[PDB]
Amino acid sequence: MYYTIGQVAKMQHLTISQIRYYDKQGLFPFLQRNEKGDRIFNEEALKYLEMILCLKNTGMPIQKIKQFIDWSMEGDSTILHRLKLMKQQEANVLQLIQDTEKNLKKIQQKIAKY
Amino acid sequence: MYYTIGQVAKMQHLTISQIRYYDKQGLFPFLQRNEKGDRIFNEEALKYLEMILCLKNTGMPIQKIKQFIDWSMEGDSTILHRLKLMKQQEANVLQLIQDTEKNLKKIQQKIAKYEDE
Repeated sequence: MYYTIGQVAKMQHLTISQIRYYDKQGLFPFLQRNEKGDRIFNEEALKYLEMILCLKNTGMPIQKIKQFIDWSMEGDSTILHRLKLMKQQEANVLQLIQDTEKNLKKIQQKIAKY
Repeated sequence: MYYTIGQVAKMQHLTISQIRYYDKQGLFPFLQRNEKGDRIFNEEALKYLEMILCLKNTGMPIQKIKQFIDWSMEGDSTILHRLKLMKQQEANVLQLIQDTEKNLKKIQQKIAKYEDE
């Protein structure tokens, strides 16, 4: 099965415009074309999509995500580079959670004050 | 005592230009004047800055943050408005944490995977 940008957009609660914009940014070099020439996502493509959105939604710069995608398609020769990257993002995301909790507390205290 | 835009930037680990952006966006209507005529931060101005940053760091749109500031300036006649805004943000931040935990799970699974070898 090869899913279309429209189906992917539906799956992700995103618009066709957003997905096309990411495509435009060079984030989907792994897309292929079906018999109709439509740019489609195979199972693997969707998994890459999940991570792309994950990294994007956790503050990783586009250029860095593209770098991650490039390494993934290069093969296990970059497995160490990628592991490093993910470990770094885990560390970054744990900090995000920590900082967001700190902000939640300020918000809640303000609510108490009111 | 007051503090300069520059000192506040250092304390808030902000760049001089970042704070000026918030200024242009009209988020510091509460800034005072020193004997010279410069605009500075007193203790209350800083408390407002911390919230501005808190709301901005949690994704609140700039226009709503300004709306929060303007309401705070109007006095306790907007207490219900402000209370409401915070309650919605709290709800938004709770969702944000859950969404982030979900993302953390995806990154961790990828880590487990990479440790194939």
